[PDB]
Amino acid sequence: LPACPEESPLLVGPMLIEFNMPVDLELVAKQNPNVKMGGRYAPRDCVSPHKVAIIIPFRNRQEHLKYWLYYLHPVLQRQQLDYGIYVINQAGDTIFNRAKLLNVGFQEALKDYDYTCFVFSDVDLIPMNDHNAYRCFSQPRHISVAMDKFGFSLPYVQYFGGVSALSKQQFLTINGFPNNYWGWGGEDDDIFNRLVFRGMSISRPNAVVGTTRHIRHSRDKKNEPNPQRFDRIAHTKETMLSDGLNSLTYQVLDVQRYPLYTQITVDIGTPS
Ligand SMILES: CC(=O)N[C@H]1[C@H](O[C@@H]2[C@@H](O[C@@H]3[C@H](O)[C@H](O)O[C@H](CO)[C@H]3O)O[C@H](CO)[C@@H](O)[C@@H]2O)O[C@H](CO)[C@@H](O)[C@@H]1O
Ligand SMILES: NCCCCCCOP(=O)(O)OP(=O)(O)OC[C@H]1O[C@@H](n2ccc(=O)[nH]c2=O)[C@H](O)[C@@H]1O
Ligand SMILES: [Mn+2]
Repeated sequence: LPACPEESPLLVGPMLIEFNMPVDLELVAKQNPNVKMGGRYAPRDCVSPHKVAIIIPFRNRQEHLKYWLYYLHPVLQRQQLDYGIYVINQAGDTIFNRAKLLNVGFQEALKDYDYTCFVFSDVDLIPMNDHNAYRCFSQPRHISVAMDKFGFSLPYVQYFGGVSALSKQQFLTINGFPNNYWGWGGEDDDIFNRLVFRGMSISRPNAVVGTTRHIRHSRDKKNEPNPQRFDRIAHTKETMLSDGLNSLTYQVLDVQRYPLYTQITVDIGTPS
C-alpha cells in the first residue's frame, strides 16, 4: 500500500456540533463499520504515518464519552489515522488524578501497538473543524485552542490544557506528565513548563480551525481545586527530573475491549 497523502483529501472543514440528543453506541458502531474491536482503525487504502493512541482521563463520564465517540470517530477516520481509543478509568472514589491517568494511558497503549503519537484529550471536548489534526508534529501540539467556554480564544498564551498531542519522543523527553497533581488544576501548566524546559515550543492550528466545543457540565465530586498547584508549577524544572514516567506505578484492575474503545480500569492510588 502506498503512503496516505500528507494531508487528508477527505476533510470537510467546519462541522455542526450538538449535545442535545441521546446517543446509542450500538448505532454509532453501526455507522462506523470500519472501526474494529477496542476502537481501532487504520485506512485500508493507504499507510498512515500517524500511529496515534488517543488517551482520555476518565471517571463517571459515560454520557460525555458517548458524545465524544459519536463525533470523534468519523473525524479520526477522515484524517486517515492509524489510531486507537483508550479510556483510562480511575478505580475507586478517592481524589481524581488526571495527569497520572494520562501516564498510565501512554504506558498501557504502548503494550498494544507501536504507537508513536499520543493525543491526550478531556472527555468533554469536541473539535468543530476536522482540519484540526489529531496527530503529532515536530513540536508538542496544542489542539483545543479556541474553546467556546473561553470565548473561542486561548485563556492565556501559555495555556496547554484540554486536548494536546505529543509524539512518543516528546513525551519521553519530558519524563511524561507529573504524577502528583491530585484534584483539579495546574497539571497542564506543569506540562507546558516541562516542554519549555526541554527546549520545545507549542505548535497550534489557527483559531478558526481550532474551534472546540466544551460540553457544559457541573463540578464532579472528588476533584476539588488543588491548593498546592500554584506552588507545584513553580518547581517543575526540578520536580520533572524525578516525578513522572520514571516514578510511576499503578495496578490495572481490568481491560475492557468495547467496539468503539478500550477501557483500562486502573488503581492509581492516593497521595503519598
Ligand atoms: C495553576 C492553575 O490553576 N492553572 C489552571 C488555569 O488557571 C490560571 C491560574 O493563573 C494564576 C494567576 O495568573 C496568578 O496571578 O499567578 C499564578 C502563578 O502561578 C497563575 O497560575 O489561576 C487563575 C485564578 O484561579 C485562573 O483564572 C487562570 O486561568 O486555568 C486553566 C483553564 O481553566 C486550567 O486548565 C489550568 O490548570
Ligand atoms: N460550571 C461549573 C464549572 C465546572 C468546573 C469543573 C472544572 O471543569 P473543567 O476544567 O472542564 O475540568 P473537568 O471536565 O472537570 O476535568 C477534565 C477532564 O477530567 C476527566 N474527569 C474529571 C473529573 C471526573 O470526575 N471524571 C473525569 O473523567 C474528564 O476527561 C474531564 O473532561
Ligand atoms: Mn470539562
